[PDB]
Amino acid sequence: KEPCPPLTPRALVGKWYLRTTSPDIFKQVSNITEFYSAHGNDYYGTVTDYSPEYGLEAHRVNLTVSGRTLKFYMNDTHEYDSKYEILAVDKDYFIFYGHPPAAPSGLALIHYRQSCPKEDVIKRVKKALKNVCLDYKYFGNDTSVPCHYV
Ligand SMILES: *[C@@H]1O[C@H](CO)[C@@H](O)[C@H](O)[C@H]1NC(C)=O
Ligand SMILES: *[C@@H]1O[C@H](CO)[C@@H](O)[C@H](O)[C@H]1NC(C)=O
Ligand SMILES: *[C@@H]1O[C@H](CO)[C@@H](O)[C@H](O)[C@H]1NC(C)=O
Repeated sequence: KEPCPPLTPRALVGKWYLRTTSPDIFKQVSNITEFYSAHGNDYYGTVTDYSPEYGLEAHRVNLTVSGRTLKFYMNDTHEYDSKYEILAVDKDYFIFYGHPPAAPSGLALIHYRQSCPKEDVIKRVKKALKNVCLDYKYFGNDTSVPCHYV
């Protein structure tokens, strides 16, 4: 579903885990960690992930930021290369939406500071998604990350 959209400098600086998407991408990919550095108003970074075909891998990335849109470019796989709009941004999480080749009709992505986001964060994420006409129950999550015992 297309949202109804509503970025300070340096807000994506740091380590993030991409644990939730709509539609779900986590049958094709897992364990996505990102590290972003700020370069004035842009970012350059590393993503690491597990791939069924490549195993544990890394990508160099550039975020070229232009108001509320940005263009994500990766070095060696172009399937997630797109303009992304920021839907929500917080201390603990950020949400963006784009239309890469992997998901031409729309891909929403939630990145979190924590590896296993708790109820404190998940309640904010849900309210955030409702303010932009999306709904958390249509998101899939990274069920290969162990976040609970048994
Ligand atoms: C998951 O990602 C981290 C890198 O953030 C890595 O250290 C670890 O090996 C990975 N686990 C699996 C099972 O891929
Ligand atoms: C893309 O960039 C990363 C990080 O610098 C590098 O480790 C990775 O292997 C590159 N991919 C290829 C196919 O060269
Ligand atoms: C996946 O979802 C459930 C709740 O929907 C949560 O308890 C679990 O930790 C989540 N996995 C993540 C975010 O890694």
